[PDB]
Amino acid sequence: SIQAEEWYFGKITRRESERLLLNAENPRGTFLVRESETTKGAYCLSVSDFDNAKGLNVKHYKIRKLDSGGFYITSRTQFNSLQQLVAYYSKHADGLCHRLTTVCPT
Ligand SMILES: *C(=O)c1cc(C[C@H](NC(C)=O)C(=O)N[C@H]2CCCCN(Cc3ccc(-c4ccccc4)cc3)C2=O)ccc1OP(=O)(O)O
Repeated sequence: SIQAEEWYFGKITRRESERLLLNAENPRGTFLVRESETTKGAYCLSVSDFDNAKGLNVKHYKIRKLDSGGFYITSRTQFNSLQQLVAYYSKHADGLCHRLTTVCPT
């Protein structure tokens, strides 16, 4: 159950995800998964990042879920569950601004 996941914030807004992620104490990769405001059946993986050009900032990636069961950000790299996807991206940055590190604090 995704709702059982501590990183699953469910129905929170994009502005709220940014308010929570834009905390100076959050290292790069602080993240949360929420429902997308625009795409029904898709979620957003909101991630914090930091660099000297943009300072602390947030990126939002769309996570799709197929009826065929896979979950993915890029269709070329799919997972049997949202949990597996989070685990994979916690170990590989790939196209993300940073690999997922810890759950965002409220
Ligand atoms: C959630 O569904 C959500 C997310 C988005 C996508 C956002 N849009 C906005 C308005 O911020 C977006 O454009 N994000 C960027 C993130 C940075 C990288 C550029 N990009 C395309 C891209 C390229 C490569 C990969 C990738 C990742 C891992 C491995 C391989 C490749 C991912 C993404 C983006 O997509 C829009 C809306 C939205 O719902 P809301 O509730 O409105 O926020």
